Amino acid sequence: RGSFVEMVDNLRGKSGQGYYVEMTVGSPPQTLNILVDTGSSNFAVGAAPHPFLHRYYQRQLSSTYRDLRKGVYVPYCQGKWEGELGTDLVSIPHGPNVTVRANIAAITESDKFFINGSNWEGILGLAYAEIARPDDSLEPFFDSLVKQTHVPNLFSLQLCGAVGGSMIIGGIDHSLYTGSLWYTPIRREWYYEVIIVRVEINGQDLKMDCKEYNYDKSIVDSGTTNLRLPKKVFEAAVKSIKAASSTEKFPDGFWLGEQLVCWQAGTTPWNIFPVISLYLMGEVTNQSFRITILPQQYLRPVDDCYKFAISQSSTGTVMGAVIMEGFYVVFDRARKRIGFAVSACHVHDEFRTAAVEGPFVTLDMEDCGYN
Ligand SMILES: O=C(NCCCS)[C@@H]1CN(Cc2ccc(F)cc2)CCN1
Repeated sequence: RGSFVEMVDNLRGKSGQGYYVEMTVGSPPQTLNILVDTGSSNFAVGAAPHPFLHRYYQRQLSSTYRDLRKGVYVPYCQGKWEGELGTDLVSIPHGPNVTVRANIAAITESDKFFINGSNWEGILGLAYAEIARPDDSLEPFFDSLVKQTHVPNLFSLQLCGAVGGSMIIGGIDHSLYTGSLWYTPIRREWYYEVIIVRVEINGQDLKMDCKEYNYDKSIVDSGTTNLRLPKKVFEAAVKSIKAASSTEKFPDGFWLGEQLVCWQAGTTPWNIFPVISLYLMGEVTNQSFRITILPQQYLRPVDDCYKFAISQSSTGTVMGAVIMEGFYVVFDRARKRIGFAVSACHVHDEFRTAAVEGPFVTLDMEDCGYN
């Protein structure tokens, strides 16, 4: 019921390279840094000596390894990872005090997957069984843990920008947030699908159809760095963000994310940039709430230099790290909902803060969902 002091501050990482938790697999225990991904469902770790890996999973040294003798080929964004399915004992050192037998994909070959210089050697798919590869019978890591232990079906994430954060498996830690929690319901249990009902740029309605905001789907994805928006939605968003930041003019390639914009030390004009507010469907009927991010969230540090961290998506809305770095996100799996509250560690200036406010009266919210 709080406070979960052991789990606090268990996530590490670098800007735009994902957040990883320390895990052990097999016996004797092999320590491996594993990226936290709520956009996938597969637990997959490096098993072959790839150039970018400092270390990997050695199946011959585990006396609790079991081969399933089944191959799997999984595509990611620009590349793909190909591996062999099996099972072993898994634990999280800075997590709950338990050990579980779980399905592990031993990554034997990968094309454009492992990031150079990054400290993680694997991926922890925390989404539901439906999108798990090869199919919906390969039980995802989190589902095993709940079934094999007394750990409640719930986990929360707090990603702090500049990089580190907290993954709390089993409960809600109060030291990690301020104000109140507002819950948007999960529509379907595959990705963590949510419904956006309205979008504002400095309190300026985009006047778009709410179904366009969720075109294909709207998901909360810890794996994804940037904030991703459908082609039509991305167009209007950049237009308004360009409109609000009129005072200074930026090269035309900056808005696509290809270019780098810089200012003198400290003198970063945060006030020139607008705030983005995403209204999400409430639990009550005809009720919603808005979540608000600052430029400190969508301008990613790389003189101080930043890259416009909002990109276009042909796969739907992806509320990635950019959105998540401003809040304390509770994935309340057992109650089919996702909670939002202002992050205690989120980056801000003296004059503006990230916000979560409600309730707001909104009609015809079901129509925002896509089929
Ligand atoms: O998701 C991203 N952006 C969308 C790219 C267009 S498909 C990546 C995330 N990446 C870390 C990572 C890498 C592998 C992974 F399985 C999960 C997360 C850092 C760079 N951006």
